Amino acid sequence: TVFRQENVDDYYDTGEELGSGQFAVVKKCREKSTGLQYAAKFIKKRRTKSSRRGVSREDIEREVSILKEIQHPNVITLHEVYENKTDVILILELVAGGELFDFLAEKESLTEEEATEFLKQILNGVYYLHSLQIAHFDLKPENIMLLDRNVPKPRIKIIDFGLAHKIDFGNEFKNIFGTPEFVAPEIVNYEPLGLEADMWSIGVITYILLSGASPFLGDTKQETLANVSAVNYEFEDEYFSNTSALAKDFIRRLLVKDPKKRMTIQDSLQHPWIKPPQFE
Ligand SMILES: Nc1ncnc2c1ncn2[C@@H]1O[C@H](COP(=O)(O)OP(=O)(O)NP(=O)(O)O)[C@@H](O)[C@H]1O
Ligand SMILES: [Mg+2]
Repeated sequence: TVFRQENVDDYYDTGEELGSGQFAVVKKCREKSTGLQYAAKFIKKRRTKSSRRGVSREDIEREVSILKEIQHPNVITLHEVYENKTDVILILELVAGGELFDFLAEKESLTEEEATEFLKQILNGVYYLHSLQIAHFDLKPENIMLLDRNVPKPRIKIIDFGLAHKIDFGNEFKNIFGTPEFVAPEIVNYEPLGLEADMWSIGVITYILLSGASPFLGDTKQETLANVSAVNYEFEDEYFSNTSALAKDFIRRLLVKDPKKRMTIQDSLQHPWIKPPQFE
C-alpha cells in the first residue's frame, strides 16, 4: 500500500525526541490543524533490495496494517501515515509518562498490588491483541509506556508493533527474534511461533516487576539464550522471601518451555492471583 507523500512538516511541527531504536527515531509532534499532540515514528526504508540497513517495505506494511486494526485503552493507536523516499512516518498516539522501564529504574521494585495494577492492564491489552490473533512478539518493560508517571496507579499502553504478526494458522514460521532476556524458548530454538510466546514474555515481566531482577539474564546474549532454552531460572529467597506463593504460582505457569502447556491469556486472567540480528 502507498501512504501520503506530502511533506510531514507541512502538517505537523516536531519537538523533543521521545526515543529511538534500530529502525526508528520517535519525535513528539503537534498537528497544525488541531493542536493535538502525537508521537511521530520515523522508520528508515531499505535503500536497495538486498540491503541490511533500514526496514523492508513488507515489514513496514505489516506494522502499519496491525496498527490500523487496533483500538483499545491499553494499546497505542495509529493516527495517520506519511512517507517519502527515506522514511515511513507513523503518526502514533502519544504516551507521555515514559517507559515502564524508566519508571522501574527509579525506584526498582514494586509491591504485589502495584505489580498487579500494571499487570492487569498489560493482560487486557494482550487479551485484546490475542483476540484479534495478533502476537506482539516484543513485550518488555521498554515497550510498555505510562500515560502519566506522577499518579499513584498509572495507566499503560503497549507500544512498538515492529515485530507483531497476525497468526492466521495458530503458528507462524517467519523467524522473528526480539531481545534475549524476554524471548520464549521457541524463539530461541527457531521453532514455529504463536500467541503463547507473548505469555512467556509476560512471566518474565512479572518476575522483574516483583523483584527488580531478570530471571534468565546471563553475562552475554548467548548465555541468556541458553538459560532461556533450558528454563534456567529460580525465585531467589533474597528477592522473593516475602512475595506471595500465588504470585510465584502465576509466574511458574507462564515460564513453561512447552507452549501448549503454558497458560493462555484467558487462563492468566482467571488465575486466582489476578481474578478479583540477535547476536553479540
Ligand atoms: N507512541 C509513543 N509515545 C511515546 N513514546 C514512544 C511511542 N512509540 C515509541 N516511543 C519511544 O520510542 C522508542 C522507539 O520506538 P519503537 O516503536 O519502540 O521503535 P523500533 O526501533 O521500531 N523497535 P525497537 O528496536 O524494539 O525499539 C520506544 O522505546 C519509546 O521510548
Ligand atoms: Mg522498540
